[PDB]
Amino acid sequence: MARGSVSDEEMMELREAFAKVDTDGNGYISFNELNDLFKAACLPLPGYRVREITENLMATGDLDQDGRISFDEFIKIFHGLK
Repeated sequence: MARGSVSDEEMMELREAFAKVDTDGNGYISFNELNDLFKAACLPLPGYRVREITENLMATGDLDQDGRISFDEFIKIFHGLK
């Protein structure tokens, strides 16, 4: 797979933390892991912002693939840009 959004700096940091919480061995983390990863990665967005974006993401049909959250989703969520 090849895709990204966050700048090099973040991409490196965000990825670092994500992996630490991506022990699912599938490549994607879980809801709980996501939120924890956001705060663990020393991100700007608060705690509710993340939990909200997620619960609101699949709220329609974003995580309908299974319910998990791959690094890709996290990034697109951290930047919140098409």
